[PDB]
Amino acid sequence: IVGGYTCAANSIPYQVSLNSGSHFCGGSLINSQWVVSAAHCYKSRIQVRLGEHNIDVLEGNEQFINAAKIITHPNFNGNTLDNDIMLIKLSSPATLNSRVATVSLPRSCAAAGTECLISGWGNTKSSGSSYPSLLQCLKAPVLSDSSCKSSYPGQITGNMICVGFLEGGKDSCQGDSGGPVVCNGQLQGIVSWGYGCAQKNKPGVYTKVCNYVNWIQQTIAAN
Ligand SMILES: *[B]1(O[C]C2=[C][C]=C(C([N])=[N+])[C]=[C]2)O[C][C]O1
Ligand SMILES: [Ca+2]
Repeated sequence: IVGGYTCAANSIPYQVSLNSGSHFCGGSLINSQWVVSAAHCYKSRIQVRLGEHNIDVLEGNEQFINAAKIITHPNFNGNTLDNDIMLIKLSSPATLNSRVATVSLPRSCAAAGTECLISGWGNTKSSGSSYPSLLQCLKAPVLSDSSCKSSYPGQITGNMICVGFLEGGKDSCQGDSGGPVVCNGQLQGIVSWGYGCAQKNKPGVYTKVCNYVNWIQQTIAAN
């Protein structure tokens, strides 16, 4: 997260880290057994780390639960990042408390201008790299599908939303991929792609979660 602030510890209780020896993507807890993330974050072994703030220090809220099942969207395109969504079933249910909670799935798509909260342990610099220990947060509005298309001509499917600041300086970045964008208490985005990070006219592009409610609830019911 570039141009953010450090979240209050555990104020984002649905944020997970996906760990493959180290943090490589984010994800969101949507059921005691299920995390949603981006299909481009797929690996055959993932340990899910819940209740993190400092991913470099054990603070005693952490639950480390390996993935039992990892299901990419059947139509995920590795090239255009269309349908950039996957589900991860945990090998045991996460205990839900104040520090580990679910986030609702959307009941409608969000309007342009809706304030959202974006989080992760991705890079914090627009120039070079600094990967933080502490979970970063960013308040950011949903952008118009028109404004998102003008930023990226012919690259935005209907399964994509822009969220951010056309001016630059405030965006997610590499290592936030797969993590949440939550607006009015609903998971509306998954950190997907962008041309660099926090550049002028290149806002973050996010998978549009309100297109996928049927697919998610089906995969859960079947597995
Ligand atoms: B991600 O990184 C991809 C990424 C995430 C966010 C932006 C952005 N908002 N400008 C750009 C690229 O995927 C694999 C590792 O983290
Ligand atoms: Ca920790």
